[PDB]
Amino acid sequence: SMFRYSNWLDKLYMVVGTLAAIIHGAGLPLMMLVFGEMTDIFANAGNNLEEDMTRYAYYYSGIGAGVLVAAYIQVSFWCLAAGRQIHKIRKQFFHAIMRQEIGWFDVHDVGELNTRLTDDVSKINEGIGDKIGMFFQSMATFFTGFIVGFTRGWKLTLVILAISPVLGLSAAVWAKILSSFTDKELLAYAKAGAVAEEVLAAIRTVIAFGGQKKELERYNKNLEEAKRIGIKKAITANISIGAAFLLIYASYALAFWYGTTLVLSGEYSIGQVLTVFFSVLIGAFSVGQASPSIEAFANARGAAYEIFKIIDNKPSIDSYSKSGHKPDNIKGNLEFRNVHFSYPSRKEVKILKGLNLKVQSGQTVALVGNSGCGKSTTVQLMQRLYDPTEGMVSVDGQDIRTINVRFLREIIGVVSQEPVLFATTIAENIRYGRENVTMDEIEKAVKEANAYDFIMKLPHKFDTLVGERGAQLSGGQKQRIAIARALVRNPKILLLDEATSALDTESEAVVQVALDKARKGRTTIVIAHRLSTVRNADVIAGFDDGVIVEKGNHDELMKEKGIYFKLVTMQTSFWRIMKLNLTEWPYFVVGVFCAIINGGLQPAFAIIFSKIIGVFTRIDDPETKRQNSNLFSLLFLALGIISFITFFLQGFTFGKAGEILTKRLRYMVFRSMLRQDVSWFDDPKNTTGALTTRLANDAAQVKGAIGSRLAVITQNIANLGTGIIISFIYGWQLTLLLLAIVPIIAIAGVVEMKMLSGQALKDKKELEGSGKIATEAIENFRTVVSLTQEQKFEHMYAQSLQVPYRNSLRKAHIFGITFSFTQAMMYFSYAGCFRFGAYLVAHKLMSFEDVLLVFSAVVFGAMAVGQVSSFAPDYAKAKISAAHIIMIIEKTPLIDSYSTEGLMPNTLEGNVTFGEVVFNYPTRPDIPVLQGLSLEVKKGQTLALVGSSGCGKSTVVQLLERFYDPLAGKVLLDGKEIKRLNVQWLRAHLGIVSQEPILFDCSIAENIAYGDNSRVVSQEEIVRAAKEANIHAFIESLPNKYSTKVGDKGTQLSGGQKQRIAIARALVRQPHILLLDEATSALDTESEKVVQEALDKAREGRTCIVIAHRLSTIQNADLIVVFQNGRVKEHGTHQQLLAQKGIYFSMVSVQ
Ligand SMILES: COc1ccc(CCN(C)CCC[C@](C#N)(c2ccc(OC)c(OC)c2)C(C)C)cc1OC
Ligand SMILES: Nc1ncnc2c1ncn2[C@@H]1O[C@H](COP(=O)(O)OP(=O)(O)OP(=O)(O)O)[C@@H](O)[C@H]1O
Ligand SMILES: Nc1ncnc2c1ncn2[C@@H]1O[C@H](COP(=O)(O)OP(=O)(O)OP(=O)(O)O)[C@@H](O)[C@H]1O
Ligand SMILES: [Mg+2]
Ligand SMILES: [Mg+2]
Repeated sequence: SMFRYSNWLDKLYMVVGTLAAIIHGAGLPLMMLVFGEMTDIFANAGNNLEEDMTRYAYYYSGIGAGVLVAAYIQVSFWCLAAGRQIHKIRKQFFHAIMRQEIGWFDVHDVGELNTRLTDDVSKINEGIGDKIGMFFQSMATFFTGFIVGFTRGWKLTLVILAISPVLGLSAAVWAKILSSFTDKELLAYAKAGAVAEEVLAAIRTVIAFGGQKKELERYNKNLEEAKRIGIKKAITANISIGAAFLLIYASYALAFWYGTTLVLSGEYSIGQVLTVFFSVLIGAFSVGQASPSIEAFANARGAAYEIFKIIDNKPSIDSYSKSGHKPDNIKGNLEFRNVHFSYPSRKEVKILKGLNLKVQSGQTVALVGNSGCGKSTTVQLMQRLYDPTEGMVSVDGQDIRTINVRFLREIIGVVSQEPVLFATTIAENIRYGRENVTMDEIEKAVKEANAYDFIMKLPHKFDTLVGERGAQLSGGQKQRIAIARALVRNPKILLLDEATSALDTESEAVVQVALDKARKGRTTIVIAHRLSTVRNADVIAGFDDGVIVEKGNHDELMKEKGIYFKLVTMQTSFWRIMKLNLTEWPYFVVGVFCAIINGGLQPAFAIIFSKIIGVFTRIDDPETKRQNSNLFSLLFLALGIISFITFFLQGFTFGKAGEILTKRLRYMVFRSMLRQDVSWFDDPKNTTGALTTRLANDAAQVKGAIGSRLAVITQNIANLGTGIIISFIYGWQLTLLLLAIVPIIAIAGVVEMKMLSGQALKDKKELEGSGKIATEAIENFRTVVSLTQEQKFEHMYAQSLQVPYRNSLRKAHIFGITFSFTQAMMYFSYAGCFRFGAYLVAHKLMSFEDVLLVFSAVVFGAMAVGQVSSFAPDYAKAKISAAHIIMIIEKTPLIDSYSTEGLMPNTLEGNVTFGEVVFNYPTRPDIPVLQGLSLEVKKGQTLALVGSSGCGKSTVVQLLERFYDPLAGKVLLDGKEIKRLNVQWLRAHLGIVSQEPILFDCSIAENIAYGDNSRVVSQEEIVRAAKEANIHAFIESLPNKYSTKVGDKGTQLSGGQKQRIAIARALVRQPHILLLDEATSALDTESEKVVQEALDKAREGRTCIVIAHRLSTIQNADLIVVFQNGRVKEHGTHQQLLAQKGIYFSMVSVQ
């Protein structure tokens, strides 16, 4: 039940604030009783009073000042306590996440963890900021009203109490519905948001395969579900509002039943009865307004329990534990015996079944194994990402548990086969790798990393920008950057995986030699697949089924007739904003008629009540006037019923219009994004997170800017006009004070509601950066844990959140001050109006009834306008967001992907002709990669591409897929211009596989079927693809078969498995022309020959392009082309290339 246990001074401050709120709530019935007594005194006088009026005004002013001071103090204390608690909870959660083990992170989805940390924290802040204080004040006011009624009212008090519970329940329901709107909207739209985020994550592959139809259908279904949920919520809110409105009419009808009882009633005059009724109404309103705190108490308790459970997950392996010891004389020595471990996703499968391995300091040790032999698993185990199920792994003869992952990973840096990076500058990545580099270690790593051409020629050598996940950077460039970053860290246990054997082997000799420069000062384990690299390795160890079989020098392995020998032998405005008229044309007017009706509801009742007040005055008029009072009460009840009906109708119409507009806008935005140039997405402005936030936080802004804005404006204008007309007609002198106080009162009312939406929006805007940092740390938590950078990340997050904490505290203080000022202004205005009415009554300028009616009408109009403005959103920054949205819809891309204009060829001959083709990237158009190269390819021809890293082969392949356009030259397919052909049709027929393909985090079968878009992918196609790629056996070996779930970035499979899956999907796509980038890679080279050779069987009848460092794969190619700085030095048969002493000949000789 209790969740607060820190900052006992904070608890005392909260208690003081609650006491002040209760005092104000109790005083409110005191003000009601004072008003009733003043009314009774005026009625008695009408049947000297200046001194009494002045004394009452002074007492009211003092009471209002005290109430305002107490309310301000309570609000400020509650806001400060809520902010401090939120900050402390966020810090504790960050610390727990940093201390959280790798297993916990693997078990719980990182995206789900971030979503929880955001949503639960926001809900706790919303439900603990002002809800408790408001509930306490409402309860105190209700108790004071009940106490006052018990001693004053007798039968009237009993009737008021009996009628109270229905109105209290209605107000409670209305408050609960109004308070928790985000929980209903964002929760429903979370599915659509996640779908959009997933689509944006692999938009590149989606455009490559043209699978926009499925994404559009899913988005449409999610939008329809969200619209249905919103319509239901709006209907419920309208019903609650109608019930609340009818409650006032019912209460008025019940009160009017007195009649013959006269003002005397039991023992008091009409003033006492009116005061009792007002106190009962105030108590019922407070009870209704105290409900939301209790209603959200359950959600707050659930969020607090979840946060505590996450924080209270103290694991055995703690990064902040002081029980361990930090090793200093860490000599290079590793020993693993009977090492057995199983992944958590598939516990049944045991990749490692024990083995004996020993590595000495300053010794280059390489591991060679079959497909999925456990090389990546062994590297991960060495990095301490997981734990050993059985066996014993020690470093320097000491158990790993002695120094924990803390001292294990913090001293050894490793690079994965496909290292991840951040969309920032290269210098930023270097600094992230090591903060204390001082520009010396970075320079040394750059010199050793052999990365000069890319850094030098490209602009901003130390500030060169890289897209998401280093998309702009080349695969070889990315590998070189990762190697340099690892070297800069100055690690003692180097871990090399797929250094440069990705695209061309020519760079491999340049890279491996560099690795030989510094390979004796510390232990180094590398995963080599080339013959030269394997031979250069000091020691090579053979693994099979997770068991070490061979271990020794290259000569020993060759003479042992082991797996290495077999592998070697095998190798050999309104117009732009009011766009709802298409669907809202026959409904908006229906709402408008309601809005005007609402404008008439506020003043009309103000008059009717006034007509009652005068009827209740002058000794309740004569006996004949009783029928007039009854008629006035009946008219007021009818007007209230009509107003409730009109409000319900207007709310339903507004909700329907808003839902329709939001759905249409979302559909248009999705269509525009799908039919957009690929180059547009490759820019810092089109960030995945920023784009998702803009897309999600658009419906509410547009709705509030158009529909709610118009409704509020119309209602306020109508109310103000009606009030002014009534005051002028029935007011001569008192109208001046009402007009003077109108603007301040209206502003206070507009800023009189909860206004939590603005505070939440400001907090989200401030903490967007902190959330992005947290997401980056969680997604790449493995990299941070490897370098033991948890403390630095936590410090950075705290520093970034500190400013938002101060801004939120200042905003809360400002809001509390504004609320206190509004309350004090209302209290003083009441006394001023009473004094003005008394002064007017003293003279013959106007009667008491007219002045009272004018004052009541003015006050009611101002309060209604303020409440409508505060509750209903109005002009704000949302309009600006609309400018960012509409321009997106109206924007047209350079290439009309959606447009069907395109020549339809009779048949596909699989012929490509490029001549003098020159292309330049959009981000860096001053550094072109092509100088007018040419290439001819015929049907059923196998072409291989080689050359220096980043020579343009990948760029040429991308251009072939119509990803971009050439600055100059000519590109034709089967003697036909590519630009004059369908883009989607051409892409669907192109089997393009990138160096780092993206696999959706879903079932393997679903991912495979997604390759063949616009057609049904039966299980037979998947089986055939697996057989072609030899993946059926692997799928059967793994649990769930094709139903196995895929985690983030394919966490359930290795790089080789992902490459095989991508190849199988491309084959299933039935591509007339196929292209692969870094298809071979390490990927268990021995297994690759099994798959690659199979491709040769399927290569018949189609043109295939393969780029890889291995010479064996290129040998089978019909033609081989070498590109040097975008220029094809030579092209022809393998024998011709071998005869010529070119780049290819030199590479072959080196290998
Ligand atoms: C509708 O019938 C009426 C009932 C009471 C009163 C005035 C009674 N006086 C003691 C002043 C109290 C002001 C009052 C309270 N409590 C109040 C004012 C502003 C508020 O913030 C929006 C509020 O909410 C807590 C309550 C309510 C009557 C509106 C006027 C009325 O006519 C408008
Ligand atoms: N997190 C995981 N959950 C389940 N299975 C996994 C996970 N990581 C890897 N695997 C699978 O377990 C086996 C581990 O193979 P490992 O990656 O260690 O060897 P490898 O020869 O270096 O791999 P590759 O050439 O595919 O990169 C492979 O089948 C891999 O698909
Ligand atoms: N979107 C991009 N914006 C700017 N420069 C880019 C972009 N994509 C690639 N580059 C640059 O173009 C060159 C990439 O060359 P290319 O795409 O032809 O690859 P490659 O030589 O086949 O091999 P790899 O797979 O290693 O990139 C590198 O200079 C890279 O920095
Ligand atoms: Mg591997
Ligand atoms: Mg490439």
